[PDB]
Amino acid sequence: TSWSDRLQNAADMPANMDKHALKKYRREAYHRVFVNRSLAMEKIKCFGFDMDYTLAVYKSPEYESLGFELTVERLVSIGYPQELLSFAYDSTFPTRGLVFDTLYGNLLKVDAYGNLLVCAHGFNFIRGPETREQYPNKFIQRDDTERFYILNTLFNLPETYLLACLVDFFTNCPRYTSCETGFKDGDLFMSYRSMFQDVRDAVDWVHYKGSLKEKTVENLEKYVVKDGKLPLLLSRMKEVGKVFLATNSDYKYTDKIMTYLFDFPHGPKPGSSHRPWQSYFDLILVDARKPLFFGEGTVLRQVDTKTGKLKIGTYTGPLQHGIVYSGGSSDTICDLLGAKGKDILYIGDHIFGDILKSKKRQGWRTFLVIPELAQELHVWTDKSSLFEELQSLDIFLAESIQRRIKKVTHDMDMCYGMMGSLFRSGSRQTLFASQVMRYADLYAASFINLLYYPFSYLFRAAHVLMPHES
Amino acid sequence: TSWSDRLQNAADMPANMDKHALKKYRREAYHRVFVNRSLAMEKIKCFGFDMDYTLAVYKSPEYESLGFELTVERLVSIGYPQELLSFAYDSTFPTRGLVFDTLYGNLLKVDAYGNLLVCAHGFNFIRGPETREQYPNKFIQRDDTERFYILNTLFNLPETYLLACLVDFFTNCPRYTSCETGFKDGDLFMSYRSMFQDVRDAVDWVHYKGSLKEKTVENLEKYVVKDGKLPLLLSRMKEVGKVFLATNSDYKYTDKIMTYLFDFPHGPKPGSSHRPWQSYFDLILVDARKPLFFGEGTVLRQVDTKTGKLKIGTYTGPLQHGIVYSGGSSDTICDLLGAKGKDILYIGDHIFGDILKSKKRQGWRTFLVIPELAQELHVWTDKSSLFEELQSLDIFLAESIQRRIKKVTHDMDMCYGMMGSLFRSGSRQTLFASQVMRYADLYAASFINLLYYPFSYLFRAAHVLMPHES
Amino acid sequence: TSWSDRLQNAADMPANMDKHALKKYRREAYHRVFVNRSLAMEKIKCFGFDMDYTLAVYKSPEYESLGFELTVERLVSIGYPQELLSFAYDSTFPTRGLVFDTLYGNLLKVDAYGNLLVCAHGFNFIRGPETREQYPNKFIQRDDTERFYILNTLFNLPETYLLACLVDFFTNCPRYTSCETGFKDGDLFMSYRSMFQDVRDAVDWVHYKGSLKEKTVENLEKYVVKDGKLPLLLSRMKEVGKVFLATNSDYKYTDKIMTYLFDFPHGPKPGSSHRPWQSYFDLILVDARKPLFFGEGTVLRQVDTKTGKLKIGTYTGPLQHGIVYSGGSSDTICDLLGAKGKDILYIGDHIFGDILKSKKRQGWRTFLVIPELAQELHVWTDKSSLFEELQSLDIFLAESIQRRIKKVTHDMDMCYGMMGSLFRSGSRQTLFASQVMRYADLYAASFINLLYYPFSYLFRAAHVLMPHES
Amino acid sequence: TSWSDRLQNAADMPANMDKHALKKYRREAYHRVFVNRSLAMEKIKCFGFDMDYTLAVYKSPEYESLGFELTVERLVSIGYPQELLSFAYDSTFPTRGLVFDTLYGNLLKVDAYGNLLVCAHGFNFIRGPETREQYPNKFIQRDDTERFYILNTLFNLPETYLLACLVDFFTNCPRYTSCETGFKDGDLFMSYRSMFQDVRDAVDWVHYKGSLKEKTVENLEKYVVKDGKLPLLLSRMKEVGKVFLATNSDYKYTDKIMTYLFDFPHGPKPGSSHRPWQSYFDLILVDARKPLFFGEGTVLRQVDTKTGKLKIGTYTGPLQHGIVYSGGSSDTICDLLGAKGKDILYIGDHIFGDILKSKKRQGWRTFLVIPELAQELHVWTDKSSLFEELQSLDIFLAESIQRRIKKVTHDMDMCYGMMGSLFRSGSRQTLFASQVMRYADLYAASFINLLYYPFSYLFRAAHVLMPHES
Ligand SMILES: [Br-]
Ligand SMILES: [Br-]
Ligand SMILES: [Br-]
Ligand SMILES: [Br-]
Ligand SMILES: [Mg+2]
Ligand SMILES: [Mg+2]
Ligand SMILES: [Mg+2]
Ligand SMILES: [Mg+2]
Repeated sequence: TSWSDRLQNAADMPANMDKHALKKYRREAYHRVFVNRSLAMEKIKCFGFDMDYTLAVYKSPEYESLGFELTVERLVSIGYPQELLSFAYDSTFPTRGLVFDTLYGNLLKVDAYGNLLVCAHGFNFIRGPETREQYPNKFIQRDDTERFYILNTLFNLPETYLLACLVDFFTNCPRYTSCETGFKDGDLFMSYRSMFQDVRDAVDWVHYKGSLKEKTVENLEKYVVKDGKLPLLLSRMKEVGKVFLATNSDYKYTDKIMTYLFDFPHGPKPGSSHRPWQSYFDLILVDARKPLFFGEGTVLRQVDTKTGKLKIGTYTGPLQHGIVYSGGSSDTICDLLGAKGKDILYIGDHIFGDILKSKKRQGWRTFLVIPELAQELHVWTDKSSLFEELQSLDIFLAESIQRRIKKVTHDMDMCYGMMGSLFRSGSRQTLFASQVMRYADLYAASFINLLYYPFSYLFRAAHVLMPHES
Repeated sequence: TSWSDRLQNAADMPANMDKHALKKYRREAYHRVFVNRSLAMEKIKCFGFDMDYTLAVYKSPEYESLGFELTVERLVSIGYPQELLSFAYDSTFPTRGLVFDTLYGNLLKVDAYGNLLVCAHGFNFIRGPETREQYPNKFIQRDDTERFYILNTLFNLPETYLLACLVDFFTNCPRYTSCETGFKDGDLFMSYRSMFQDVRDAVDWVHYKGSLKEKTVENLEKYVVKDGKLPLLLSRMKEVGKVFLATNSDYKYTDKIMTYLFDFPHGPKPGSSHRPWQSYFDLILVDARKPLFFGEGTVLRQVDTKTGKLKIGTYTGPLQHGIVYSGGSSDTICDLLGAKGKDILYIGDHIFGDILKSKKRQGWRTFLVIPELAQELHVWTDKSSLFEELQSLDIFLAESIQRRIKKVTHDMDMCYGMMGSLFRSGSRQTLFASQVMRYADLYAASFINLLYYPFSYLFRAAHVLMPHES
Repeated sequence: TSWSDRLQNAADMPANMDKHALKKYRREAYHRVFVNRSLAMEKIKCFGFDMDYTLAVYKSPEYESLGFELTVERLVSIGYPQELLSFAYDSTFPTRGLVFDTLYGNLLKVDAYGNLLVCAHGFNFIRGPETREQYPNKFIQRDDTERFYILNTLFNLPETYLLACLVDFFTNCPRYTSCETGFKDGDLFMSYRSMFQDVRDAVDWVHYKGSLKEKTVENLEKYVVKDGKLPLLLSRMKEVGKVFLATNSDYKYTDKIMTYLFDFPHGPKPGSSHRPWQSYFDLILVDARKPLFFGEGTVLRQVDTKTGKLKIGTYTGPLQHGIVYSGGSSDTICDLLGAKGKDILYIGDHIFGDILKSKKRQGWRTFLVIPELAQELHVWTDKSSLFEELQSLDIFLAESIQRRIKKVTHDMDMCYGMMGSLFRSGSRQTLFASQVMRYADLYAASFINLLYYPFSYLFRAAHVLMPHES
Repeated sequence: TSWSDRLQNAADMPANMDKHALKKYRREAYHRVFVNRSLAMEKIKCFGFDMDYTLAVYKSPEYESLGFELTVERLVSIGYPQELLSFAYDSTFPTRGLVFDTLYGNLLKVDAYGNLLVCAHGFNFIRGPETREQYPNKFIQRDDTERFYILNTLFNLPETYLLACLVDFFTNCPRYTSCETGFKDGDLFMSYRSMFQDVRDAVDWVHYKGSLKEKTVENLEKYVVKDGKLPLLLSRMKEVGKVFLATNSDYKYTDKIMTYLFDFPHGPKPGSSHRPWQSYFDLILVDARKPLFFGEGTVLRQVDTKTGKLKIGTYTGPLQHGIVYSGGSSDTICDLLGAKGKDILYIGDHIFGDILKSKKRQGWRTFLVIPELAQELHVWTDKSSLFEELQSLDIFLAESIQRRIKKVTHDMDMCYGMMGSLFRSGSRQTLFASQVMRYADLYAASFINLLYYPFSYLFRAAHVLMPHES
């Protein structure tokens, strides 16, 4: 049962809009909105959205598998060995937010301080002592972006698995000699860095020039979560504020996906007339090029929504009904909607490019969608015995045979997958967890969870006190 | 009673080295080490130090006043008006960590997200609504380093006050016309940005070319905290590990200051032979040029400790007894001392250049000295009624006349000074507080507080859980 | 009669290899090699070539017209108006080396000091006084690369004409309002800068993603000069030294073009066995990415010449017979061929990326192919009366009615085309001329002209003396 | 007899202002203005000047010797060996425009293409074959500014000699071991690069913080050429146009030097009232920071000419009589004087920062002062036999024992000094010569030579024709 199975199960249920029914539904962890910083919903005058993995949640593991297959096929097409075609995507291996070390060809799970929590070379999980040879301080400088690449998006899941597949394949293929920084095939040397660049380039190619979009749109039921509560929630937002879309995707793809998301024989509620998806938005902006969007952006263009092409020229005019924009900047949105930053709740899945930058550069309020949480929360409550045993052990230790701590940490972690929880390894929080806490005001498995709280709701987090204040 | 009066009072007391006496002394907030992340002291094999405001704690407000006077005198010498000479340093105005906005000439106290907590134009404290004209979202982009300068060092205290003095002076002097971005004097226009640059340049000049060092060394009792427990603590560190100095200051100044710090008619304990300060260190490095030090650094040089000048050439040799180094990098230290990052406790006062960079770039353990805490802690326990009333009010509010919250916030804040606590304004934490929590493993008013804990001590912080884990 | 008609006429003639016949043939301007700096041919141990417009000389105006048509079609496909399809390439308009001013939308012909010689806005040639409003000093800063783009390649000929067509079209189309920096179409504004970027992007697209290569290879007789003397000359070079190819083009295109260039029912001379084109080269390098090639370059790769794809890995091995390389650097060539810079004669058409950089960065000897010279030389000798009259007028003037100088300058210039000679306007030399003189040791309409000189030939230029030395 | 002895001899003669006397005087090479590009003097509406080595020509070798002595003294003061004090400036060694190779510690004289003409390691002149080990292609990449420093100013003369003295000293001092890239003194290694940086820093220090200016102003007769014809020429310029000063020097130094230059018991001509130097200028600008001046510059400031300090603020007002400016940009000058670039003749000695940038960035007309020409011209006419013999030999060779060419080249070169003529080595022109030809419209040993031509004079250079045009 994948996280998207959980989401689709919840999506299939019609909304019970009775106040006590809603209040009772959000008592369950699965349907809750979680709060890092207090947020008075009455102060929000604008709700903004990304599309991919926010409005359009791609089903798992089918979508990652398609991405994986197409990326493999591209690498074979440019000259990688035929044996790559025997790889098959395995959803139990990758966890999001891992760091690929291009020097030594390892996937690393790290905390917020760059300390190593997990290290795998191909499919070999390297134990603590063996890690010291390459990482003498069990530490990486994570801002050394020439060396380290952080795989923090859901689109990076297939390449995370593919990197480990390739390191495994080359290591075990007798044609190649394994060296510290790559593989020797006689007079050819393939560094892990060059191999990584080929994989990154191929994923980009699949998305931007290959058939991923085409294959997705040909079978939207297979690939995209559909929820009749989506139009309902967006209609309620528009009754109390303005609603906008700001997506990096192009208009033609956006229109296909959004049309499917709204394709029900009714509008917001059963029995109401169906309305086109564009009617749910005060402002629609495509080709946003986030994160640059939150600084200088690019010139504001107007989409000819008949031809799907850009009108020639920079658009200098006002916000009008039926206009679709392309490019621009976060300031365009603010100015056109008459909004200040703190009036905006921006809802997206990109912990860096969406949520971090909108918060740091503009002071927008943020809602982070974390699709994996829909399954991680099930594991967390099912296996709470293991975590509680770890707490008790960490407590008893502070005052001999702490191999027990390592073993319980392992058993706990394996419940989430080979690379453990997105949010921790045992008692140590990941970089990803720390970034969520720091930059997401609110977070949840889905933004649809906002449906279960009234719009006057005050989301509350406890005040933080320093050690000397306590 | 200044924070340095508190420190010197504590410094005057001889150490009672009985185990129960030590254990009882660190029960008091004033003598405690505070813990952001757990730290097993038995794992530390090297203790590293900065000099200024760490080993050599400059007395307040005398030292800031000297800096202020010399900076004023430099500005008058280059052509600023004679009226500047009537300014007098006021220690009740500046709090460390304020942001000077060079566009509008305001000092701002901000939280970690750039939200405005306090705004003053000269000596006029601007209320919330009047702030909206210049800061529509009550927010600044703090990484816009062309516009904003963050005054986060103790050496920045005099310029913090001086900026406000100058904005006040020019505003009220009939020769100048106040404009949005500076002052017009007929055919001359002085922007706040140019005025800020002159002040920054003059502070630099005072430190590097003027008489600040000379005036300091002429009266070390007036300007520098002296504590017989300093040699005792450093001797105990050297019994269990290596000790090093890495200072941006030059050897001639370092030698004067350190000689004074160790000038007692005894060594570590009363009755022991006096030993030269250099004997307390396994490695002494001057001219460190931190923060660059924690990346590429500069070439390693050797000090001729007789002439005080650098020997010609890059030093290629080993760590030898009696050698003093200049420049180099953090890697030099690690290699020469045979240390990995996590083996090192680095003790300093610069929350950015010392503590942030050693943690982020190298994974060193960190101890932040915060001299103001020695007085802030007294205010915090004396006026705990006001804070507790604020908690109660914030609680009751969450479920009308919240002018009461603003008033109590003001009365609380004014107990610390005109710009409030270093760590908060009312219930909102400052940027500085957030940076301490994030990058200082341990912190205290003085590193001497380590004397009251055994070297096997396990400093403990509670584990952090995300909202969905709780 | 185009310059490529002249070249093909000369190409059709078999070589008369009698020494007196050769000596007599190079007496004619058309078949001469011109000399800017003395060059002893006996010191050359390696001959290096670019492909495009050097070995493969594209016929004119057919090739420029194809490029033009495809670029227009791309712009219409992305949303430019249908009226663009009525444009037709005119070879009488563009001269190579013009500067597009993106601020004001003018094509400019300039001297080496940035002084204006010709200015056209669309098809309107702007006279001297009217030029002063936009160019107060009749001067541009040609290194302001954000504003000015220098159209110095033969591939830039179609876009040179297309820019002028578009400025004309928009100016005269009643839908748009002409402004100083572009065109207003209601709420859309198209700056000349944005229009220029669309044209540049479309030319790139045609070459790299569109059908230009495909259409070229489908009709090589229409598009490419073929000369049986090419194999003869290259065979003679290989008897006295090494021969290499270093092309930015990919192997698949290179192989098609080169196969056609060598497709005769004989080898070097009539009656000899045909040999594959690759046999004429000691080293073949594709994907060179000049000008970067002359600095750090990219990693050296090996082409699988069966699949046409790159082998995986960096190539670490020696120069072997039958190997084809991709990427690398100029140092790769030198090292693999055992050559020093001055041992190499590098033959190409790119006055910047080939010839300038090989000379300045590596001290290679240079031969610049200037295909237009094959026709310019005919105009120069036919209309020498006009130039001689200009000399006489310039002489008489130096010691009233100099409108005569302007008129004769115009009549002379118009003999070459609307934008005059590549090398001058009247008595003023162009930037392009100055760059040829400075960086081309030797130059000619075709490198085939080397066939008419023996390999011991000493090419001689007169020594340069400063004014004070004369 | 130094070049400044020649200049002062010419300076001592009063001006004979009879038209036939002037016309006859400029017939002599010494008093001529040389012409690279034609310049109609009637089109010049503004004459602009640098001060140092233009208006204020420092006597040789006294001034270079003072610079040398002070630079040596600074290096000894920071820890260089005492033996440096035994060095004594030798004017027969340095020629301007040499390249210091920081990798190998050689001074190189190069042509415009980076080809080696002379190589010296310390005082050892390295012959052609021995040069090949370090320079395999007898070539350097002169834009590799990390490695090569071009000593092209008259202020660089003392450091040119000092670099060679230091390489000689360290090579021959038994304490140091000579290595390929510097000197080893046990555990210290001094690279040529670090040694070069210390010398460069010390020259800067002497000029900006040391006693060079003070020692100069204490004995202006010893150090500065004084010519009663200077006020006469400047007065004549002001009758036909505007006159400005734009100097990097500060006002206090400028005022001392300029006061001395105008200190005669008369004004422009004998018998006229003396006038202050400032009266000769329409605009006076100090602290110019050229070459940045010719781009963005710095903010325009006003000098308080009583206090010598800057008024506070950016100066926003008009050009007024008696105002002195500081900083600004070349555009300030143009706007304030109502000049276009080609209306300005800018007169200076810096072939890069003055003359190159004013020409390339602004299209100003240029007059380069080359003080050494006053003596080089004497050598050129005295030893014309040697050059003529070289021409004849180069001619006879083109159609065996060319050791004769090398010997005559040597004897010729040695007439100018150990590093030969500024402008050539034998028949090969230097980089400096090529830069003069390219960027100086006019040049001379002194700008005073303009006095001998009427202001309607048309300076004529012959038109340049390409090889194919001839
Ligand atoms: Br699509
Ligand atoms: Br001192
Ligand atoms: Br092709
Ligand atoms: Br002075
Ligand atoms: Mg990378
Ligand atoms: Mg600033
Ligand atoms: Mg451009
Ligand atoms: Mg250098």
